[PDB]
Amino acid sequence: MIIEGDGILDKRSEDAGYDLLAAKEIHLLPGEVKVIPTGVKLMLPKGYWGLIIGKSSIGSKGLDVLGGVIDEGYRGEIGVIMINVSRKSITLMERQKIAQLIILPCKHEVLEQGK
Amino acid sequence: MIIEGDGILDKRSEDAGYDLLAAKEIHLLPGEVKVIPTGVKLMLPKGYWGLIIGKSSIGSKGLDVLGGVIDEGYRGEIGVIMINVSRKSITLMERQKIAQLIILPCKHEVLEQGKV
Amino acid sequence: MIIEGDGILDKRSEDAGYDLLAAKEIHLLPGEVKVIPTGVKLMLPKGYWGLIIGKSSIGSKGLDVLGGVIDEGYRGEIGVIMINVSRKSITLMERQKIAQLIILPCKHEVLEQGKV
Ligand SMILES: O=c1ccn([C@H]2CC(O)[C@@H](COP(=O)(O)OP(=O)(O)OP(=O)(O)O)O2)c(=O)[nH]1
Ligand SMILES: O=c1ccn([C@H]2CC(O)[C@@H](COP(=O)(O)OP(=O)(O)OP(=O)(O)O)O2)c(=O)[nH]1
Repeated sequence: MIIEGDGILDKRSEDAGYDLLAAKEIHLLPGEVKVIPTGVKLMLPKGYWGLIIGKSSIGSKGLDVLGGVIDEGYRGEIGVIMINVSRKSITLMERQKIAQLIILPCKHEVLEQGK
Repeated sequence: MIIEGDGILDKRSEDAGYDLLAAKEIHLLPGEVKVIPTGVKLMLPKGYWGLIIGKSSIGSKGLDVLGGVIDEGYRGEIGVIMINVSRKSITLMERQKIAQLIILPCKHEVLEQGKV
Repeated sequence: MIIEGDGILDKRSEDAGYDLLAAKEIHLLPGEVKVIPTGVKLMLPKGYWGLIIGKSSIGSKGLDVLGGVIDEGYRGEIGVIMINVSRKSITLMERQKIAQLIILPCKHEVLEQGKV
């Protein structure tokens, strides 16, 4: 798969997703929502989409990653929407692992107004 | 796919899911959970289920979608289980986009007890 | 597929996923995140992975069910991670339905630096 940036890591065959990395250091206040930049651009194979889903490691810190859909056509850089549901401030360091990207098949069917 | 209603917009070949519009106005308080009607019913093809995932514009506001699994065997009105995990109350408007539905493939297996 | 435990129930061919039950009774103090044990091990068919999607009703009950990805190679016990987002202690009881597990396809490729 074609990519652009160093904010994503290869994965073993047994692994379902690629690790996404924070492009820069981030500080999330309590309850704050932030779109964290990864510095990566993707060229997803034709017929697939990328699912952004959290990693148990940062989830265990009171950080909820809000499910992200990466479209096949999307050509900008990937961003991870994250919320600090905890009651204190949290810091994500540069290049720290923050989420995963999973490539799933996509089915395109036109819509019909039947019954 | 056969659909009924107008709370779901068609999509492009480069798109992953079909947007889902709020059938009515919704006001969620901080930490409140409400199911949001879409007024859309549909027939999922054979061998596929429908996954409801939020759109980045609502996600970026602290709204998250809970249990968005639409079963192959389900013909009722689709409803979006939205929770406001932000620190303040937000209002979603009528016909405002609220989530996406991505048709994914079903994988049926029989569960067999055994050593793993 | 091969399972080892009691925390999982078979499904209808029209059902997208298998229900997960709470292994033991769990106390979640306010603002506490806890890996809810299920007591089941899996042997996911080759090429697939397991998607854990929280059960709507327990997200209303003041709990948030985090990142649920079971890798093809994972041979341990399945746990469901959750955070207590309310002002009171919430006790999850044994054999309580806490989530769903859906087997989905997985694409594997080498990452190549190019231009998009
Ligand atoms: O977690 C996410 C979600 C989205 N994106 C990007 C990539 C992608 O496919 C594109 C479009 O997201 P989308 O169209 O859902 O969100 P929107 O802001 O609600 O869009 P609009 O009304 O134009 O559909 O946004 C991310 O990087 N991360
Ligand atoms: O809801 C979940 C999420 C993960 N797991 C397990 C099973 C599985 O495939 C393995 C790995 O989780 P993961 O690798 O995401 O978390 P991490 O702690 O951040 O790991 P690392 O960077 O080493 O991968 O963790 C569960 O049982 N339930």
